[PDB]
Amino acid sequence: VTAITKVEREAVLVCELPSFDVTDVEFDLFRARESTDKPLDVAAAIAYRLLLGSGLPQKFGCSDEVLLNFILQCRKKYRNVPYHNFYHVVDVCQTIHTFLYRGNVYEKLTELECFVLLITALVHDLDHMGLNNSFYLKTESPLGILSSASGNTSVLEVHHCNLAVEILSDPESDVFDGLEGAERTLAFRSMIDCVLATDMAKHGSALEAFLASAADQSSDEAAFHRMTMEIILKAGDISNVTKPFDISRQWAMAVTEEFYRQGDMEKERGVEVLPMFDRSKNMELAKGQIGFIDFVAAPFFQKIVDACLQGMQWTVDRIKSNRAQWERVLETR
Ligand SMILES: COc1ccc(C2=NN(C(C)C)C(=O)[C@@H]3CC=CC[C@H]23)cc1-c1ccc(C(=O)NCC(N)=O)cc1
Ligand SMILES: [Mg+2]
Ligand SMILES: [Zn+2]
Repeated sequence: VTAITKVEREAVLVCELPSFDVTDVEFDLFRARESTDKPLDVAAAIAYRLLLGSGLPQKFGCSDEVLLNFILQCRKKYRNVPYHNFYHVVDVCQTIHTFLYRGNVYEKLTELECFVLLITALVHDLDHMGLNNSFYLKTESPLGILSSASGNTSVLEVHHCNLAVEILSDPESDVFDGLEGAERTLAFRSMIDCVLATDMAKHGSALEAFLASAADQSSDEAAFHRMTMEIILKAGDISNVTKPFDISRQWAMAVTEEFYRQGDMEKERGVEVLPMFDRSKNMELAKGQIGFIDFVAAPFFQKIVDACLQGMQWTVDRIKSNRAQWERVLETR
């Protein structure tokens, strides 16, 4: 794990993001990427500013330099894939910032927890190859075999956690080095728990757990906190449909392409290709986005908002508005 150079730090620090408010729910990462010929540095700068602007690293003894090293170490481990790249995790970081601070979810968590969530966003898809857990298992790839053998089906999530722990073990990039005892432990545990909860195989049960805790005035507090963290990283991870329509559409395109490439590699390898992943089948984003909205994102956001996260109402409003817009694309086709 090579250390970060002063030269690499400078390339981030020079980016100024004129005309961008990284704290805004309408912030546009795609327009930020286009704004320079160095989209990676700009994305790094966005994460840096989000973290410093929270006031949180300072409070837990994370210097400016260690924070930036950490960001750049994370960045080196994302690949050039259409969706699960560095821009996605910067997007999730930014989105989480909005849920905490514009949606007032910060009130439900300690400052450490807020800090951990922003950091965890940047590690939560480390080294993704554009292939989902299912691909590794169906193809009996080495990682799939290892996951089956060890009893943990969350092939990618365990891999992400491993690389996170790797980055944090170097003090130069240990954003948690200012912590000790129970706090350091809670930081690592909560980071790891959150990443493991982003496996969509566990979606229904994570949601049901959170909701049951939020309705229970005698829920154990520590447990409620943990679940709140998990639900917020999950929320960022499926937040593409809570964004302004053109931003939501660009995300859907990126993910769709990545799914299609997975289906291409499955074909070639003679394994089962699901309809969603199959180029030869679809010809329509609209129906896909509406289906994802109806079956996954709208019930999720409505339920967490109603249970507990009142300040995030806008998410439910934008889903509804985006869905109506996709219905217009159908109605006029
Ligand atoms: C912006 O849209 C999405 C946003 C997120 C996802 C995800 N969906 N899933 C599903 C298994 C639930 C993942 O696990 C991904 C990894 C972890 C978190 C959520 C991600 C999928 C879509 C999505 C992709 C394709 C379709 C679809 O039906 N497209 C087919 C087509 N139109 O060609 C629908 C939703
Ligand atoms: Mg993931
Ligand atoms: Zn993700």
